[PDB]
Amino acid sequence: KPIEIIGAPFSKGQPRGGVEKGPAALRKAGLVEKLKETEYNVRDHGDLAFVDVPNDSPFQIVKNPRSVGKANEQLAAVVAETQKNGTISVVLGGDHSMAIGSISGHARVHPDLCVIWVDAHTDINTPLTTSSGNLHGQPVAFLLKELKGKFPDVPGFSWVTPCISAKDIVYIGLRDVDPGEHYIIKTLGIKYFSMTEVDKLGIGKVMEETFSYLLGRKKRPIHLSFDVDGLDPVFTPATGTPVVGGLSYREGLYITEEIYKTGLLSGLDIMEVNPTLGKTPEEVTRTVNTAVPLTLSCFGTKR
Amino acid sequence: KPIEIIGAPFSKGQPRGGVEKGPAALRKAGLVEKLKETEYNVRDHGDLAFVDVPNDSPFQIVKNPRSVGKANEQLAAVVAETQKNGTISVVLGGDHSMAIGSISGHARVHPDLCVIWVDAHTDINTPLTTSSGNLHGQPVAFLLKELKGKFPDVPGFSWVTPCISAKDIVYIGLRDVDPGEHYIIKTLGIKYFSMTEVDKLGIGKVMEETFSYLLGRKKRPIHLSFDVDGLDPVFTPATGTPVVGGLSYREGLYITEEIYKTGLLSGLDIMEVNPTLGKTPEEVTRTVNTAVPLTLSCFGTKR
Amino acid sequence: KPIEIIGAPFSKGQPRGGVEKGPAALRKAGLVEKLKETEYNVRDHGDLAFVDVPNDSPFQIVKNPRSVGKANEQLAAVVAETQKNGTISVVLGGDHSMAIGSISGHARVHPDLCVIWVDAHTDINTPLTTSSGNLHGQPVAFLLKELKGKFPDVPGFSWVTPCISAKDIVYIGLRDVDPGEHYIIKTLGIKYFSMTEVDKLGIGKVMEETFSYLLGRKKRPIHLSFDVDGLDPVFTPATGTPVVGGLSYREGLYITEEIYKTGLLSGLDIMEVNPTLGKTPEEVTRTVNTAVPLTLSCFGTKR
Ligand SMILES: [Mn+2]
Ligand SMILES: [Mn+2]
Ligand SMILES: [Mn+2]
Repeated sequence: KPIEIIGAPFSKGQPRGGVEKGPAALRKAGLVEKLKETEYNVRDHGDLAFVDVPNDSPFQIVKNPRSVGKANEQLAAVVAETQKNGTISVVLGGDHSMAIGSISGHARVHPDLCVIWVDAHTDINTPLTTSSGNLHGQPVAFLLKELKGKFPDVPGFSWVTPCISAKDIVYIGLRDVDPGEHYIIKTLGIKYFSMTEVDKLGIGKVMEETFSYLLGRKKRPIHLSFDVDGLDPVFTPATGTPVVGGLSYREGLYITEEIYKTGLLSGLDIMEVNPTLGKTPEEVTRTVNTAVPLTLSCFGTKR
Repeated sequence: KPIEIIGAPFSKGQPRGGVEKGPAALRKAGLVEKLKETEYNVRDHGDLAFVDVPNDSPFQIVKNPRSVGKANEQLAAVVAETQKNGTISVVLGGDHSMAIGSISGHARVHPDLCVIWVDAHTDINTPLTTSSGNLHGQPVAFLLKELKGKFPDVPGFSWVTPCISAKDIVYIGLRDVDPGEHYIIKTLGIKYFSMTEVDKLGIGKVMEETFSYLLGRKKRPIHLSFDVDGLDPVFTPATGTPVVGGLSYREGLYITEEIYKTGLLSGLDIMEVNPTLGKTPEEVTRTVNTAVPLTLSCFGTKR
Repeated sequence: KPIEIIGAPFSKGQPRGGVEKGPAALRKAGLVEKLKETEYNVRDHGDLAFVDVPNDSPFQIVKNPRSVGKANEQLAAVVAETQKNGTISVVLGGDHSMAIGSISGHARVHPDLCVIWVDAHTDINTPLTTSSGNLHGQPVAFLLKELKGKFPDVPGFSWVTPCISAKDIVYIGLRDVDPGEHYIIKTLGIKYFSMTEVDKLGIGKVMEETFSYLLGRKKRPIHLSFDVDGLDPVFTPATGTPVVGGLSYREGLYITEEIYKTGLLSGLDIMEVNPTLGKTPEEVTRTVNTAVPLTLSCFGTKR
């Protein structure tokens, strides 16, 4: 019933900067201030202070493992708290590597949850199949019981227990998948609706279906990791990796009002806002601005 | 069968200027000239000359009541004429306050009409619940039998007879509603399709449904008040109050070709074009240009 | 199974320049290079060298007949070859006048094909009803058994045998049709889905239906002439004739992945890219870039 707002600023998951400024960007935008005005009660944990291991030299083809891993663990036990104390966590990131912390954190208390992952990418590459060492595209890989020990144990991710299986995760908005990831998602059986599916049925059904899949068997807590990169860049241009032809501002909101409407959202992530990849303020004012109504939409705001 | 084109230039409904230049903007664009070339016969009444009461000091929390009211009455009896003489009125406004004149005018002759209101706002705030004194957001409030004497009689709106009930009005494109208005529309039972509905079913059904609602019982004259502000600002940026994520240029047209296709459009309003709120000509050339094909689309132009 | 890539650079079909640079634009973009990486085998015929007849003085109201006609014939017998040798032709144009060559060429070998024409225009004006002499808008007129000798024989188009009837052609994305063309398409019975149809049912059904029309009776080779002008100009702005409110980048792709998916695409045209009508590189980088994924989408690339 009450929202705790965590700030998990972090760039280490990928090679560009400013991503750790994403949380301050949205707070300056008046997020918490505009959140207070819902039927919900808002507490503000502030931004975590990430422990940076000196020379945590890249492991195999994966950069910054010890700095990211330590960095998630802190997040994990901060989220497992808020949850325990009966509140809904909202993590303002940060790379999408923060999902490993956010979900392990959410899953310790609520271990029956499902994860509806609105991103343009699967973000599911094992430290093996990774092309770009960047862990920010391996989150799901790390949190899937079905892929355990399918990529040599990354150093500092040992605290990590394979949270979730392929049957409790759905992807919406996919349009830029790496072969290997397709090999995984397709061969692992992971349900999903990429841009084409959305095109053939429109979010109306897309949503009607992710629910008849996930909440079908039983109603359970919902964890939603919104990667701001899966909206169309015309909307959220200030991201690190923008692919064209995504969801629209109208579509993003329709996702949030529906998940809101179920009454089971116990966890949300507003990952990827990079206030320094936006040529011009307007572009930035546009990303931040649309990032925020998705948050608010998940908490009551209708049209 | 013949269209009379009235010009009802007016800003008094809201606090910004240039709105009264909207009609000249569309005529300069070649509206009447491009209208002549349809199967229809075009007469051009020219622009009305609005009587401005000296010091019609704001009534309670509502500015310019005596100047707006007088200003509508003239419109009313001009529209009730054209109608009487068997023609279809097209009012180029002007604030959306001109709907009070336009409909009372249309409803005296055709009292069975329905009103399909394509706007981003309900524009239904009683002189009571109004935040912004601006009457341009109280039109519907004034023309609804179901709300009579639910807001103290505004001075100069006495000539106004509660034209229409909650059952003969539909809203399409809503996305920026004030609480009070929601209280009214939701508690009054007013059918409508806000952006989310459009998202869940797409204009195809939206339209299929407003017709199965309104023209269901009997076929009756249709009055359509298109508020240019309910298209997406990417299209009609030169407006006074633009909310994001509205209908699209394709959607606007689909509304007009369908209403056209029914063969019952006896009245239309192209309200809100403000040629001075458009940073740059292009923005203005864009609003005017898209305002005009909506007019033409309602009169025969297909694709 | 193998794709031959022909380059048919040509401007003569219309009065603007740079259109003949369209093929080099897409090759520079890495088309052939990005095509090699599909399950398909890519040969590269290079760009044809078009014979330019000295003073082939305009015939009646139609400019450049002898230069365009000669120019197609060469294309025709180049395409009828590739086909014969069991390969799929891809013509990088060039005006849309190159369809006359491309189809006569495709139809000599595969005479049972159908043509799904994704353009914003019908491009079906007889040398009679033509307003703009420009042949680039008369292609279909020339290749239709049902219109034979319905426009005096243009000089140099005698080699042309009325390939295809009104029952083996469908149009998708229409939104800018000339009266005469409407007279033809509507009176000839030519099936089609203009923007409104797409609006009422969405490409999902549009496609589901062109297939239940064309491939209904029997499965047959598919020739697809994608006119880059029928996407929305926000996407492919660098064209000669852009009308607003077309298909979207998501929609274009949905066409290509479906046609791909049938397994009968034996011929494709990526017509109209003009690298000199794009104010700014970005606009050009945008047209070329989206032109290319449509090509690739037709050859395996999914999302
Ligand atoms: Mn992503
Ligand atoms: Mn409005
Ligand atoms: Mn075209």
